[PDB]
Amino acid sequence: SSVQTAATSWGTVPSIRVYTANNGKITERCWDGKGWYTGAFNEPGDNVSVTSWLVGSAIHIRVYASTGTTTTEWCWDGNGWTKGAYTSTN
Amino acid sequence: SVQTAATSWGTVPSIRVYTANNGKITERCWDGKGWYTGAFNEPGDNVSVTSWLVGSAIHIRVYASTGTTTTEWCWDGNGWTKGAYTST
Amino acid sequence: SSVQTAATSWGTVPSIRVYTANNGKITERCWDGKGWYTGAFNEPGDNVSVTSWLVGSAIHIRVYASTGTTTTEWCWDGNGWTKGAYTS
Ligand SMILES: CO[C@@H]1O[C@@H](C)[C@@H](O)[C@@H](O)[C@@H]1O
Ligand SMILES: CO[C@@H]1O[C@@H](C)[C@@H](O)[C@@H](O)[C@@H]1O
Ligand SMILES: CO[C@@H]1O[C@@H](C)[C@@H](O)[C@@H](O)[C@@H]1O
Ligand SMILES: CO[C@@H]1O[C@@H](C)[C@@H](O)[C@@H](O)[C@@H]1O
Ligand SMILES: CO[C@@H]1O[C@@H](C)[C@@H](O)[C@@H](O)[C@@H]1O
Ligand SMILES: CO[C@@H]1O[C@@H](C)[C@@H](O)[C@@H](O)[C@@H]1O
Repeated sequence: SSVQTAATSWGTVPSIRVYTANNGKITERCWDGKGWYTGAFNEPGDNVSVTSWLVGSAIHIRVYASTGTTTTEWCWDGNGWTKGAYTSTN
Repeated sequence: SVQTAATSWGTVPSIRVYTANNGKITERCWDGKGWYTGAFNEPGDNVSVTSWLVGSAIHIRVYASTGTTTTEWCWDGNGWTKGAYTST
Repeated sequence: SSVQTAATSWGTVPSIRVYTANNGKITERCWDGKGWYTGAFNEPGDNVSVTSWLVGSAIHIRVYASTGTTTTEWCWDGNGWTKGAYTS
C-alpha cells in the first residue's frame, strides 16, 4: 500500500534526487537549490535503491531498479541515463 | 519486517538508522560512544534518508512515505522541520 | 513481489556494493572497476539498508538486516563481516 523511495545527495547546496517506486514505475524528483522538479529518470520497477559519487564536480548516479528477481542498473554520468553492467543471479 | 534506512558522516563516524515499524518511523543514533534513541519521530511505512556536511554541520533529509504521499523531514541543527519536497 | 536492494559506493573508481534481500536471504554483488562479482556477505533478512565511510583509504561498511522487528548490524572493517553493537 505505500510507495518506496531512495535518496541521494551531493555537494553543499546540496543537490538531492529522490526516486519513488509506485505501481511498478520508478520516477524521480530533484532539488538543486530553488525548488523541486521532475527529473528525467523513468523506468520500471517495484523497488529502488541508489548510490552516487563525485568525480570533481561531476555527479555519477547508479539506480538499482528491481521487478521480481531482476535488478537493472541505470547510470547517470553527466550525459543521460543508460543501462549499466550490473547483473545478479537472484 | 521492519524497514530501515541508514546514513553516516565523517570518520568517527556518526550513524543514523531510521526504522519504519507499524506506521511509525523512529531513529537510532551513533556518535562514537554507544547507540541512543534520537529525536526523530514521524509517521510512515517506508523510509529513505540522505545527509551532507557543510563544514562541520550535518544536514539530514528523511523521506517518509504513507500511501502515495512522501513527506520530507529536515535536520539542520535544531529539530526536525517539514521540508519543501512534493511529488505526484 | 520483488527483491529489495540497498547500495553504497566509495572513492573515485568507484567501488560499489549492492545488497539484495530475496526470500529471507541477503547477498552481495560487488564492483571494483573491472566486472561484477559475488561478495562475501551472506546473512538472513527480509529488508536491508547500508551505509559506508572511508578512513583514509580503508572502507568501513554497515549493513542493517531486518527480520520481524529485529535488526542486526553487520560490520566490514577490512577483514570479514562481524556482528555490530546496534540495538533497537
Ligand atoms: C540534469 O538532469 C537532472 O539531474 C541529473 C543528475 C539526473 O538526476 C536527471 O535525471 C535529472 O533530470
Ligand atoms: C563503467 O561501468 C559503469 O559504471 C560502473 C561504476 C558500474 O556501475 C557498472 O556496472 C556500469 O556499467
Ligand atoms: C543531536 O540530536 C541527534 O542527532 C541529530 C543529528 C539528529 O539525528 C537528532 O534526531 C538526534 O536526536
Ligand atoms: C532549504 O530547503 C530545505 O532543504 C533543501 C536542501 C531541501 O531538502 C528542501 O526540500 C528543504 O525544504
Ligand atoms: C574484498 O571483499 C569484498 O569487498 C568487501 C569490501 C566486502 O564488500 C566483501 O563482502 C567483498 O567480498
Ligand atoms: C566499533 O563499533 C562498531 O562500529 C560502530 C561504528 C557501530 O557500527 C557499532 O555498532 C559497531 O559495533
